[PDB]
Amino acid sequence: SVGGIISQSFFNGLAGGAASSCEGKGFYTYNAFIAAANAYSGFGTTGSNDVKKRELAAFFANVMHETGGLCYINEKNPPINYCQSSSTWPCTSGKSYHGRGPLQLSWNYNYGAAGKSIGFDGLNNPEKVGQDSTISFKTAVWFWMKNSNCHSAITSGQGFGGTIKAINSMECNGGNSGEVSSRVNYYKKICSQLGVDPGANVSC
Repeated sequence: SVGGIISQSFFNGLAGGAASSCEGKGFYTYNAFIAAANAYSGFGTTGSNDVKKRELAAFFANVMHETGGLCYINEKNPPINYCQSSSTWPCTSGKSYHGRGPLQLSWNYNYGAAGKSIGFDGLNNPEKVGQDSTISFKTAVWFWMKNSNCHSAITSGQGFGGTIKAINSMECNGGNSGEVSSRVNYYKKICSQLGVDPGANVSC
């Protein structure tokens, strides 16, 4: 179903712009993406064709923004271990919960919850998000579908700006307009490659 909207060729267009020295290059793959998309029911399969295309475009625009164009697997020079002390999701001594994958999964609590949905030990093997492609993509689709308002925003008329607000609402209202534009620029370009109008509420 999603492979019907996003082809191999469309995906290589997005991936191919990355410099060959990017760690993401050959790690973020169409196979991994399709596997992840199919594992979360409703993802890019909800609504009319324009709605499906806009949800996929919104997903990819966000990802392209956070990986520098499918260039980065790992957060650069993370300043901290992203350990917030917890009884439900205890940090593992020595481990870092810095951003990994297409949507930069961050913090012990998110890795714990992600690993439980997906099938890996998020707390003890957070690095699996940087080493296994299908796992990496599943974290992003999981976050999109189950751990944020991204899916609900884009399927209830809040548009692309509503996905931005679901991910990092501090950017919106002139919080950081450079970051907004960066994400929005990617969205407009993916929309026009898909032949779909970007719709309303594009920005925030």
